[PDB]
Amino acid sequence: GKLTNGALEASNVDLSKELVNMIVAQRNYQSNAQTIKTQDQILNTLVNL
Amino acid sequence: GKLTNGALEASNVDLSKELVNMIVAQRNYQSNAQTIKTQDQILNTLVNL
Repeated sequence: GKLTNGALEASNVDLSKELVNMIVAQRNYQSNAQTIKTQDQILNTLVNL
Repeated sequence: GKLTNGALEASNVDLSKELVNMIVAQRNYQSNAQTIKTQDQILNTLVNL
């Protein structure tokens, strides 16, 4: 492509998309943590027998 | 072209057209300001979710 003098190419990250993806990633992370918690409790109740 | 002595070539700006163009540019600038305000209030919704 051609070079444009006197100008700079800014970044291409969209902040709204990033925030929404952060929300979704937080939700997935919390779900996985809940799975870990469930397995830990299962091991605990198996041990307490 | 010919040169005329004892005279000066004045400016070629028309004040009425300049004032009307200033009015139009003012309105365009304010419209862009409203666009900026819209984007500002948009990111606010996400930042406060």
